[PDB]
Amino acid sequence: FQSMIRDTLHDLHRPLGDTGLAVSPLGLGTVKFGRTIPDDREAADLLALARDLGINLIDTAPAYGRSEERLGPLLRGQREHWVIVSKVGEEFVDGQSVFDFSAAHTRRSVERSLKRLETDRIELVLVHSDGNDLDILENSEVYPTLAALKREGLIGAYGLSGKTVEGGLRALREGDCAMVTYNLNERAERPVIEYAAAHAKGILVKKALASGHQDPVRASFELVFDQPGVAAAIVGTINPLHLAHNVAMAAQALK
Amino acid sequence: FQSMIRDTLHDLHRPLGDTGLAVSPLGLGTVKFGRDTIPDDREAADLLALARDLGINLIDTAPAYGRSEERLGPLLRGQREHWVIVSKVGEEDGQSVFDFSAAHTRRSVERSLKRLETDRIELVLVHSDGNDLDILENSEVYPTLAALKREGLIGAYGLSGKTVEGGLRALREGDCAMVTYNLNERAERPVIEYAAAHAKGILVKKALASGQDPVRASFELVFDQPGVAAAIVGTINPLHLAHNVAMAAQALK
Repeated sequence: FQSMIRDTLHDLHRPLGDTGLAVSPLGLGTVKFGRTIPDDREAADLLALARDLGINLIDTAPAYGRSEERLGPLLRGQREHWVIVSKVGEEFVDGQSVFDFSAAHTRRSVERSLKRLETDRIELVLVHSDGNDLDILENSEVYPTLAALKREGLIGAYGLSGKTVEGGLRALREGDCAMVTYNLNERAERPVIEYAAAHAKGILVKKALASGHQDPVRASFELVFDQPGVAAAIVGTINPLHLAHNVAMAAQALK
Repeated sequence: FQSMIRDTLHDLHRPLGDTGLAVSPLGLGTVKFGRDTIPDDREAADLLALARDLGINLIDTAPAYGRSEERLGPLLRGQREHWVIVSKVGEEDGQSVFDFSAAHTRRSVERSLKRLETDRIELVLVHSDGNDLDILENSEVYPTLAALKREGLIGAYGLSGKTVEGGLRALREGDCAMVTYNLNERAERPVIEYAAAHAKGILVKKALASGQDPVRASFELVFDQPGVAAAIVGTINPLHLAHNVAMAAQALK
């Protein structure tokens, strides 16, 4: 019948730095769950297929519309399978993104994220930067507040979803992990990956698949997984066929 | 969740010139079924079953593709009526051998019908060594195929050529030309243009061979020519087949 899903990631799980979390080399991104948007049916099916494809990493944020809110119900009965990544600091209110890196808001957001996800703890929470990484990590209350929340047991680990190489490097000094951009067009954040590789620190790659130039997805994954520092790449696709394909190419790139 | 076969070709069938045959814009190629790694009888039946549910009804084979022909007979039992079958005459231990005699033409087609367990083949193309024009002019093959068409053993005939001059001749008396057309090789464009002007069949071979998806770019080029009825794809990986079909649907919007 239909075993088009021959190639999976079950035997390619890798540790995410020194956090003690093991993750599939691909993670499911759920921006498009909240932003055309999947039907609750389509979303449950995408999770179900991701699971059977060997994925156990899922990425979300307060800023991704209702992604968080929707995931709680959708993950009922299976939460234990998933390493959840979420974020603090970006909010998307009327028209536009809004940023707040106060301790009050950090604590309020993570409480709300736990509530929305119907769970007592989130594996990884990343600072959701406006671009000004270094200033946020130095002169705001967010990073020490995340540190407290880690001690309190509400989060498993913390880090930065940055845009700058200097920010990514600071995040790794005290924090556990950096989510960095790395693709065929944009390789400026390579040093952050190299540093992480040297000091047992977590790297998640975002935007692995964008381009301007023999499958493009395979070429992208070859570039990304040539860096030893990378634990997983987050992919944004909601098309189940493209997801199965993405997974196939990732398995081929890792041989 | 197994409706990842969301994009199909069911509503994109097109006529193959004036033959009265309607064909999916992609045809399945079965060289790897008999190998000029080879699919298990299981893997082969699954590829056909998936092709069908993807909206494909066109299949391409040849005596020269090892045992492709011989295997297809059994594999198509119970579904032959679904398929428009294309086969070939003229090409045959280590190497090629070519014979365009009437005796061999007639002997090959009889054997193809026997192997495929069927009383007729929709399209039989001359399998050229490259010397298209000389074969079409100074050999017995094309008039023999014409006779076999009258006799009802084949539905249509044509050339799987390599030269623009040969493709043009094939279309003067015959029904259809299978031509190479891809991002690197566009010399046979005139044959496609001529066919477009005179209600004649064009099948494209080697659509996917190259040097923002590459498959989509290839299909965009190919289906921008109004003359083209179908492109034959060589893949045996079911996921690549589903993907190929998706890209073809997108290229045809």
